[PDB]
This record gives sequence, C-alpha cells and structure tokens, in this order.
Amino acid sequence: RSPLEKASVVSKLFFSWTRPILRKGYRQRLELSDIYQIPSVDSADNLSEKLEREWDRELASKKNPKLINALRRCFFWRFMFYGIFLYLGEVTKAVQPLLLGRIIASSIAIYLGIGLCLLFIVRTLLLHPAIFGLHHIGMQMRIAMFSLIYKKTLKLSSRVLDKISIGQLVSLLSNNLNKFDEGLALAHFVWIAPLQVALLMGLIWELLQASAFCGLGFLIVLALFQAGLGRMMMKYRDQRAGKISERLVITSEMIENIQSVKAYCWEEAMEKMIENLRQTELKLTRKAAYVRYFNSSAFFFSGFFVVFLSVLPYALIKGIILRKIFTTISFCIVLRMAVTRQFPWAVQTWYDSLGAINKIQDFLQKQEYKTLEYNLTTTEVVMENVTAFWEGTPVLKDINFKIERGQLLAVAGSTGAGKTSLLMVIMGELEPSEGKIKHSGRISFCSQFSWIMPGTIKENIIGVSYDEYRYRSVIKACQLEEDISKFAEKDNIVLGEGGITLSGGQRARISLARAVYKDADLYLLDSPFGYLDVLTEKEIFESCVCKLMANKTRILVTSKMEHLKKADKILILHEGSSYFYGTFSELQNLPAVTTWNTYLRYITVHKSLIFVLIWCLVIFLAEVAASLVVLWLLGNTSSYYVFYIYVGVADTLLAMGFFRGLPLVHTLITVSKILHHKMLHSVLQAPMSTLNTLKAGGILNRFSKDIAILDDLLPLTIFDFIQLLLIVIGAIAVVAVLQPYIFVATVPVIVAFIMLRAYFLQTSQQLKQLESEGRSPIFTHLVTSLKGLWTLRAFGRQPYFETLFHKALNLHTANWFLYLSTLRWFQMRIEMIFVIFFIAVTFISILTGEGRVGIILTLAMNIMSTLQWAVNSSIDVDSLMRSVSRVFKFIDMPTEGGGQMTVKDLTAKYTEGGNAILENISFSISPGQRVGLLGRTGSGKSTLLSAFLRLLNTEGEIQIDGVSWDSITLQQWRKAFGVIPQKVFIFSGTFRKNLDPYEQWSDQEIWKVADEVGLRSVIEQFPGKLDFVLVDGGCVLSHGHKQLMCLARSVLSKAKILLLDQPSAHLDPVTYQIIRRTLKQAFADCTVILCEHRIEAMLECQQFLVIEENKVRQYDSIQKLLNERSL
Repeated sequence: RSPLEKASVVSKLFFSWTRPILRKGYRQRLELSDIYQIPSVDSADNLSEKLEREWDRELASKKNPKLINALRRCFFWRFMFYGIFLYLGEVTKAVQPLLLGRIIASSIAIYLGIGLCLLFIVRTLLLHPAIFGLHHIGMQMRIAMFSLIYKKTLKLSSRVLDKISIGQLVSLLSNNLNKFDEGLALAHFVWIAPLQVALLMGLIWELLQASAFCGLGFLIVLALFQAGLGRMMMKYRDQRAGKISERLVITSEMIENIQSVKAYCWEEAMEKMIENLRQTELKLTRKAAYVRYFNSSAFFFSGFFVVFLSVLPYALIKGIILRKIFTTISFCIVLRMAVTRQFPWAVQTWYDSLGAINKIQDFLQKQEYKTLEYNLTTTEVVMENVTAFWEGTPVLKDINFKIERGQLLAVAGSTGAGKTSLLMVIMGELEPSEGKIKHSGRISFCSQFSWIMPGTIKENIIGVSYDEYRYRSVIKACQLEEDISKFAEKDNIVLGEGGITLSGGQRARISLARAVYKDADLYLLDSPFGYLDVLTEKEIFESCVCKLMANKTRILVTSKMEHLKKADKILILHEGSSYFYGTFSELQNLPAVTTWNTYLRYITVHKSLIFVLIWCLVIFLAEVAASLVVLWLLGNTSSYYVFYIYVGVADTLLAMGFFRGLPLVHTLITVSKILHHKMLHSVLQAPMSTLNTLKAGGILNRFSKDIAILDDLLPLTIFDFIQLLLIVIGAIAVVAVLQPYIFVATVPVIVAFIMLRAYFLQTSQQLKQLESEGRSPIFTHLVTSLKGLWTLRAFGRQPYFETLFHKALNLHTANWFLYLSTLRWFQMRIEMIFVIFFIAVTFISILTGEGRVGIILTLAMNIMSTLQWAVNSSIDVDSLMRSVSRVFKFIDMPTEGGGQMTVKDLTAKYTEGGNAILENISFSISPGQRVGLLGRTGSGKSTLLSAFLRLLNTEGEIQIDGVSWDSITLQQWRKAFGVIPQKVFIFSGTFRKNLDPYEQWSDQEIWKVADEVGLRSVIEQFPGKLDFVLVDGGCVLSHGHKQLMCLARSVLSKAKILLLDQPSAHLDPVTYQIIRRTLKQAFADCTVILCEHRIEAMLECQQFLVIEENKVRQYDSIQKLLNERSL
C-alpha cells in the first residue's frame, strides 16, 4: 500500500513520489485517510525488536553497559556512507570557485561554462537525496527510543514511581518530540568541517601562502564574540523567567475568577496591577533581544571586513590582479559559512543528542516491579508475620490470616488504615520487609477510582474475551443494563478517558463488572461499594456483592454492616495494630485562515511602524544607485581595487546601518505591549454570553504562549527576513541591468517563485496542522495508562497494553514522513530554478572590459546559499504569524453592553434565547426586611442570583432605586448590589492591598473598620501589622475569614443588598455565631436575601419566598409556606 515501494528510481531523484500525492491534495481538502502507508521496514514492531536485542545485549555486554554504543551498533554504517557521500558533495561546491577563476583570464572558455553548470547539477541531486535519507534514520532512532520508554514505564515499581514525580520522565519524553528527528542532519558536519577547513585554507594558501592566517584569525575572534553574547542572552532569558512566572499566576487568577472579578467592579484595578509587572519584564526582553540583534548582525557585516584585511597583507608586497581578489572573496564567504554557520551550530547540537541518551540511560536503572504471572496452586490464601512500611516504623505487625478455599474474607479499619498497601503487599504490588504468603497465580482487583480508557461498555468488557450471554446476563446482574435505559446506541455508548461524560456511580460499577464477570484464580476487592449509597449498596449487597460473588472465594473491603454480617471473618487494624482479627462473634463476645488583508492591519498597528519600515526601503534604493554609479564610473592607483572589493561586497552593499536594524527592533517590541494593553481591556469586557462559551484552558494557553511568541521569537526572525530579502532582491537587480537581457530572464524566473511557495504552502499548512493534531492521542494514552497501573498490573495485560501503544506511534510517523518528504520536495525543486538562472547568467555574460564581467561572475556564485536561506525563512513566517492572527480574532471580542425596588416580566435564559431559567419573574422588595429566597433547592439557584445581577444572556427592566436596568450605567449599577461569594478569590498580596486594590480607602478608614469588623484581632498576628502577603491565593485565611473579608469589603462598599447562599455548608458554628453578632448590626437597615437548602437555615427569614420550577411562588410568612409551599 506504500507508494514508496511501488515507485521508480527517477521518482526518488526527482522527488516525484510526493508529486502525485501533493497534486491530489491541492484540489480536495486534507482528508484524514489521505495518509499513505508507512514503509515496511518502518514498522513499529519491527524496529522495536532490533533495538530490544541490542538493549539486552548492551546490558549483557558488561557492567557499564553503554546503551549509546548499542544504538550506534545497529545504526552506524547506515549513515556512515551518507556522511562520506555528503562530504564529497560539500567539497565539490568549494572547487567551483577555482574553475570560475579560469574564465576571468578571458571561445575555448565555453568548455568551462558547461563544467560550471555540471558541478551544480551533480551537487543538487546529491545534497537533496542525502538530506531526505539522513533524516529517515533520525525518525527510526527516535521511534525505538520513544517505544522503549513505554516498556520501562510498564515495569517500574510503586516504591520508585511514587517517589519520582511525573515530570521526571513524562515531561522529559515530550522534550525530544522533534529535537533529534529534525537535527539528525548535522551528524557529519563536524567531520566535513575538518577536511573542508584544511582544503579551503589550502586553496587559499595556494594563492598567497602568506595571509592565510589573517583570515582564520578574524573568524576565530568573531566566533568568540558571538558565543559570548549568547551566554548573556541565555542568562537574560533565564532572568526573565522570574517575571514571567509572577505575571502568569495573576493572569490565571483573573481568568479563573472572571465571574467574581466582574462582580468585584475592579477590573481596571486588576488591569493596572498586571501593567506594572509587564513593564519591568519587557525591559529585560527588549535589552536581551538587542544583544542578540547586535550579535546576529556579525555575519552579515563580516565578509567585507575580513576579506579586505586578508587581501591587504598580500597586496603589501605587490598588488595582485583582480582575479586573485575575486578568488579570495569567493573562498572567504565559504570560509565564513564554514567557520560560523557550519561549525558553531554543530558543536551545540551534537552534545544535545548525547545528553538525551544519557538521560535515557539514567532512567534505565530503576526499581523494577516483580511479577510471578500465574503459578499453579490450589487457590489458597496465606499471610503471616507481614511487615512493611509506607515508604518510619512498620505500619503492620504479624498479620496472621490464612484461608484454604471458599472462606469469606473481609477487611476493615480506620481512616487512612493503609490496608490498600497491605492488599498491594498481599498481591505483591507492595514490598513486604518480612513474612510469607501463599497465593494463587492470578487474582482479580478492584480500585477505588476507575481510570478506564476511552471506549464503550462493550469495549471495556471485551478485554480478553467477549461473551454475548455475559453481555446481557452480567449487565442485568450488575445493574449495567438498568443504567443502559438512557442509552440511545445501547451497548455502543463510547466516552472519553477519565469518565467525563458518564455517570459517576455507574462508571465504577461498570468498570468492576468487567473484572467481576471475568473469572480469575483469586479475588481481591477494595472499596467495591465506594459509590453505592443506601439503595445502590443494598442492591449490590443482596444481589451482586454477596449473591454473585458467593461461589468465588473473595476478599473484600467495605464499611457496610450487612456485608460484614455475611463474612465468616473480619480483621480490624487500629493504628498499625490489628485490634480484631477473626469471626464477627468475637467482637460481640464481650482555524487555519490565511487572511493577507488582516496582515496589513496588524503590521500597521504602531505609530512609527510606517515611518520606520519606509526608512530602510528609502535607504535600500539609495545604496544601489551609488554602487551602480561607481561601477558605471570606474568600470564604464593601488586603491582602485579597494572600491571594486567594497562594491563587490554584496553583504556590505546591502548591510543594514547602525541606526537601521536597531530601530526596527525597538518598534517591533512596542507592538506586543500595545496589543497586550488592548487584549487585556477587551478580554475583561466579554459578556457572559461569550465568556462562558470560551473554555478556561483556551484563554490562558492562547494568551501566555501567544504573547511570548509574538514578542521574543517573532521580531528576532522578522527582521532577518527583511534583511535577507533586501540583499537577495537587490543584488539580482544590479546584475539584471548590467547584462543585455538578464531582466528578461529574471522576469520569467521571478514569476515561478510564487507558484512554488503557494502550491507547497497549500499542503504544508494542512500537514503541519494534522501532525500536531495527531500528537495529542499519544499524550492522552500515556497519562491515562500511567494512572491505571495497579489495575492493569493485576491482570498483567502488558501485551494488550503494549499493543495498544505500538499502533499509536505508527499513526504519527506516517504523517511525519509525508510532511518531511514534501518539505524536501519543494526545496529540491528550488535548486533547479537557481541553476537555470545561473546557467542563463553565465551564457549571456560569456557571449558578452573585464570588471563588469568579473563582478557579475562573482555575484553568480555568491547568491546560491543566500537564496536557500531566504526561501526557508519565508515558509516559517506564516507559522509564527498564525498565532498573531488568532490573537487579532480574540481582539474582536463582543462588548458586554433605598432598598425599595420592584420588577416585572423578567424572563432570563442562560443561553441566547434558550430555556427560560426565569419566566416573566415579578417580585416586590420592601425596604428594611430580610426576605429568604429559598425553595426547591438542589436544582441550581446560581442563575437566580445571576438574574438579580443581570449576568446572563437576557435582559429585563429592573426598577430599582428609582432607575431602570438600562437608564443607569452597568458599571454604576454594578456598585449597587452586593453578594456573599460562595468561594471568594482574594488577590495574592498584602491584606490592605488585596482587600482594597482601588486604594480609595484611607488608613484611618482602614484601621478603624478592621477593629469594627472584628478581623483586626484575628489578623493582628500578621507579619508587621497587617502587611502579610497572602501567598498561594490566600490559603492562610480560613473560610470564615474569607467571609469576614467579604463582609469587610462589602461594609466598605456600602452595598444595599447582601446575597448570601449556602451559609451552613461553608461557615463554621463559631463563624456563624460571630457573623450573627455583626451581620445583624451590619444589615439592620438593609434588604438582604438569604437563600439556603436547609429548612432550618431559612427559619431566620421574616418572609418565606419559596422558589419553584419556572414560577417562583411567594409567602408572606411561615404560615402559608409550611402549609402550601412545603407540601
């Protein structure tokens, strides 16, 4: 099924293998089934077997067991030929300048023109094919390492897994998701660098043999300077981490508590708080990027200075002909790339791969979980002299209990008894320091929480065997069929992992049903009735817990007395000591939208953005005229060649000035700051209609990561694209005018540039989006499988678990290779366009003074590498700009817009015109009274409180305080009503700052109110006087203190209403008595509405406003409510 095998050799050289697949994808949409079959050798199981033998052999080789050698052992000569072949191609590109110098001496030279074109043709085929081949091994190496991690995680013991955090390996696993795969192409760079450096210097020495050391010294000095900036840059970025973490916590608090923030009527205060932290953080980023910007300019402004310095030492003895000058300049650019781009990057990248393998080898040693599979036995249980620790003394001592067959075993204990560890020790999942135990081969387990993977009931039931009769008989016996009464697809009801979209009680019953319906050599139930309550527990006890499991010899743990009554024995532990162990009678004995139009608006979002950008364009044509005029003057004593070298320096001719690149960096930095101010203000203005629509995780993730990318990563490469494009486009123009018809050739050549990029981007954008989309399933299965280790290890279904993961990695690999193969296909065809232009340039120039011909000839070889880097940068531009467009979409957020009061015809709905939560509600609010708004609680009364707050997708006519719901400002109306929060979100800061961020309260008004509110005595022990910073979201203050803080804030706000709800469910008796002394005086002249579910909690209300479904009733007193509203 793989088109690669059914392909011709020419398709491998011409990249025609992906030509048809990409062509078909250009018309139709990116179908998920369009992914071609993976290579037969690329099979996950086949690759895993080869690495498994080496890994076992590596450990068996010696005590040291260098796993890195084993990985190289099976994959060394596979790429060793590629490294040698690549080095031959790299040397060929260097030899080209020597041949180009022969033409400078001049007919017969036409023979050299074919060779110049031939050298590029041979190099083009070798380089592209080598790149595709080399990258393939990187995926193969990464696939085996990624798969091997799953095997290691499947054998670790609880003693090591619990001690080590999840981020030790799970986070490290995602670190190398694309590092080693993409970077595998730099393995042979170091080896090629030594030979190339000597060869390039040898050809340079063949010309003068005197100033050879001058060129190497300049490169070494620049390399040290370039490296030194990175050390400061990395440290500066590391220093910026502290400010980023502080801002992120505040942003999360605002995002999570958006509902409270809107009620707090202090959104502008929260906006100002984030502003102060962001300004200091932006100062570090602007300075750090400036250091990188100055360092990045080194390469673009190095060739002219280095070449001129080396040339002068040789020119001192005698001024050589221009042929030697051109040869050195061409070699210098190659030498500059070799000394800066083809060596400095390799050293850093090469050690990165070694470090990952060291970490992989580090995790190879860990506490392994021993297993005995299934040993034949008489199904007898035994336990005596058991001793172990929770990891300081033994949490158990002399646990003597043995059962021959069929004995009813039961478990019991206090809170935190730790019997699960003893049960794990009984099953072998916990290490016993002493004692012995005889148990049957297999055993059935039951966990407290079911970490069932995504799938239907039938999918979970069919784990080792599927039975039609059991699917009906067990479902009725386990009440699963009864729970299926709401299923439309019957047994085909599949949900996600974690049981998010399933009944909580039935999920545990259904999960235990698969183990209960399946036979086993032993049974070990733990918290089987964890969710069953009253009727469910009684039904299970009388029909499933004791009737269904009657025949099988089982040991269970439960708190039901009826279940214990059926048990023949019971063991009770009391703080590490078994208080009772025996019969029961013993105790009773005593998204991918590419809008080019929207790009201009984002680009033109700064005051000086237009002016700064236009400045470089104005200077762009300015330098071109001088270079053309200098050539038109000189070309149309000893220092004459200096002007030609300076003019011939393409990098220097288009080099950005000292006051050119820096201004763009400063201008680009302010763009993110302006966007952040607009985004923060707009986000707080989102109405509940749209605020509740967006997921909580989709806001911070689209704000924390997006803001950093647009600031740090974006401007660093954005300026490079403009800098590279200016030189590349400008250089061709000078040659175009010089040749008689190069403009005609460029006219047809420049048109082909759009066709290649646009067609490739059509599939590349979809492939990149599909590649990231499929990565989620790998992470989703990894976490889900890790949590359910104990349940899976009980049955030991490793082969089923291993098979469940081997196929998953293949799906990501198939999309990865297709996206990687297509990426090279566009790049491979790109070199063909340049070769044709280069051939046309040579032909016209040859048929055409030697300075003009020589300058044009030099620029021909000096545009190859620049064009390649230019095309690659333009592709990634859309990838980074994609996040900015999404932020702009978020920027278009929808706009949000005397106790006597009354309203009528108030109908409210949570959604826009959805089900009417309120149905023409009308009520009378007499001042100076307490009206309990209770009723049929338990169906959700938050909407009714929100209805009085007008925070729903509806509207009304609230004739409160002499004003209408629309006449007065919403912000002004927001200060009228006050509510008691259910879970207050106090700002992380000092008590004075957190409680009154607006700072409108005076110190006298603060100190006196604190004593008056009664919180001063409780908060007297705060650091200093009251400046104790409430770290970790106010964890220091209690729930009553938060209510007291809520009372303190409300008292200062002088709110006319006090919407209290769920008081008894959150307040302590001491706080309630304390509140009764204060709230009575605080609301003595206010109209509050105290709602609650408990009838006793509503007995304190003067009136009895009993809420009802879709029609809130009323009662003037308890007489009518207790007679009609209650029943």
